[PDB]
Amino acid sequence: DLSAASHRIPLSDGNSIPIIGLGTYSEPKSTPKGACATSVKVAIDTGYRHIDGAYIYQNEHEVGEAIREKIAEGKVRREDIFYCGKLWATNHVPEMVRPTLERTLRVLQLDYVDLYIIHVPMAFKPGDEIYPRDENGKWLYHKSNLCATWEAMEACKDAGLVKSLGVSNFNRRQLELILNKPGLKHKPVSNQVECHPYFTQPKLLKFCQQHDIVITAYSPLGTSRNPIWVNVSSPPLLKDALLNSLGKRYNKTAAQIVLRFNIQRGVVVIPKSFNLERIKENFQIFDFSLTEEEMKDIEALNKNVRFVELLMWRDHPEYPFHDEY
Ligand SMILES: NC(=O)c1ccc[n+]([C@@H]2O[C@H](COP(=O)([O-])OP(=O)(O)OC[C@H]3O[C@@H](n4cnc5c(N)ncnc54)[C@H](OP(=O)(O)O)[C@@H]3O)[C@@H](O)[C@H]2O)c1
Ligand SMILES: C[C@]12CC[C@H](O)C[C@@H]1CC[C@@H]1[C@@H]2CC[C@]2(C)[C@@H](O)CC[C@@H]12
Ligand SMILES: [Cl-]
Repeated sequence: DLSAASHRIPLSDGNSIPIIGLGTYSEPKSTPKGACATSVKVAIDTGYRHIDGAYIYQNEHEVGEAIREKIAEGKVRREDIFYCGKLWATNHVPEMVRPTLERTLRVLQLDYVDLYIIHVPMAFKPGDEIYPRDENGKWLYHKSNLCATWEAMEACKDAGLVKSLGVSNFNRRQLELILNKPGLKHKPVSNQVECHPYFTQPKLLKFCQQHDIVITAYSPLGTSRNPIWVNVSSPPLLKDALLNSLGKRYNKTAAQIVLRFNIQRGVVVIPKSFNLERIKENFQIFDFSLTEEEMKDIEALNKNVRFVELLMWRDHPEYPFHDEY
């Protein structure tokens, strides 16, 4: 049911999401200006119709540049492209939600985004700093009020500024807070969380499926393994014996096997590459399918261990990763 030309899956609000997208986080210091724009253009040329971004990635203007250029030349219509943006922790104050989205729209120079999600359930102190800490290094936590933040998100959809609403890094409890909200108008259609063969999110996926919430797998290739923020204790995902062995069987790379695995089970994948060859490689996942025994074997690689633990925030009242799921 999935092809290179047609691979959108339904969202609960009547919209749909391309099952693969291009991730666009890249370390600002070691990334050349323009690398993002070029990559988004190459991805669109390749067949990608979903781009995942965020204002705090510092390159949203490049994403917009690329999308607008492809629209202007007639490669795609605006309706053909799915862009997901994110509301950061320092912008959870309800009154800040719409102005924050409007900033992203102005940066993209677009009229709406397709998906706008709460980036993390944790709120930080509002201000000109993305990661607010005092001189002692104490993370300055703001008293999160997720339902009130969600209400402001809902107003953005009502205004037509965003087609679909979702969340990211939310656990079952936090999803329930929203789903059980008094006078809920728009349920979350998507939860973006780390997902791949070493962390297949069995319980969270089951829960989301029961509530018609689609999981988007961030870091679907196991991350860039930057130790400065990534847990590099586990061996590199793409070096796995089974994944590489299966790769040989299908003449595909471990990366391609890993992406096929998640999309085959209805999980959206947003691998990031700013490399011409790898952008194309990651998209070539519609010309084969894994056997049910292969899916089981891959799903059995499940470590129930995370590459992205964000331990520095483990004591925040809204830290998502203390609960089971
Ligand atoms: N919501 C959240 O909290 C959250 C958290 C993390 C990420 N995200 C989103 O998810 C996107 C992807 O996650 P991610 O960037 O952290 O990690 P990832 O997509 O799992 O892996 C990215 C790394 O893999 C490399 N790579 C890409 N394709 C490859 C291939 N075929 N073979 C070998 N290496 C390959 C990339 O380098 P090259 O670019 O040089 O190819 C990069 O170093 C992010 O960009 C961001 O959009 C969201
Ligand atoms: C922005 C990222 C990555 C993309 C993802 O969408 C969200 C995370 C949150 C934690 C960031 C990390 C990037 C690297 C940071 C800034 C480290 O220097 C300290 C905390 C990390
Ligand atoms: Cl933001």
